[PDB]
Amino acid sequence: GNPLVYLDVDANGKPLGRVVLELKADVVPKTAENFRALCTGEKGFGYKGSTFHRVIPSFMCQAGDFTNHNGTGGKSIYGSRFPDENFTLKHVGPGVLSMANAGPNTNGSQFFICTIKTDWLDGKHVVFGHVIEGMDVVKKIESFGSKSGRTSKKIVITDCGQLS
Ligand SMILES: O=C(CN1C(=O)[C@@H]2[C@H]3CC[C@H](C3)[C@@H]2C1=O)NCc1ccc2c(c1)[C@H]1C[C@@H](N2)[C@H](O)CO1
Repeated sequence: GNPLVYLDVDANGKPLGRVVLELKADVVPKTAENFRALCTGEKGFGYKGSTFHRVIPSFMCQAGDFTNHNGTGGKSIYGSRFPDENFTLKHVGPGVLSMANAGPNTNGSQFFICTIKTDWLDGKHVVFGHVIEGMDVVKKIESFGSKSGRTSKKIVITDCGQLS
């Protein structure tokens, strides 16, 4: 089966709730495994204690830069970057979970959750899962962003892990 993982997210130290994500290991096993392991922290690094550093309302919420905390960093469980696995899954609507990148074959740990259909990203960003529950929490995160992407409170992944 596919992994279920979770992110517990706070704003300025106040809890927003839990986002539960299905990782599509049946379609993108390498990409799913990277995210899963970064949620559990089992490689010695991962998302716990890192931030949503760019949040654009009516677009997406971006996170995963646990090295630089500014959109320049992050790393994968495999190394500093890994190839685009495939583009089979598309950016079909709110709740799509997809890899940030710096061009072709530059996946690390940064990711985004869509708050709209972002189909102009199809074929360019690897989609590897979706929100199962806690879309309301994603909307709370979205409310602390701005058109520039700069957040108005510090949005932190206080805890994360695997449910199954
Ligand atoms: O944030 C972006 C660009 N970017 C956007 O501007 C749009 C926004 C709307 C949907 C998403 C977010 C989309 C997006 O990806 N690039 C930063 C980045 C991402 C991954 C990696 C790196 C840097 C580092 C480390 C590691 N991985 C590799 O070693 C490469 O260098």
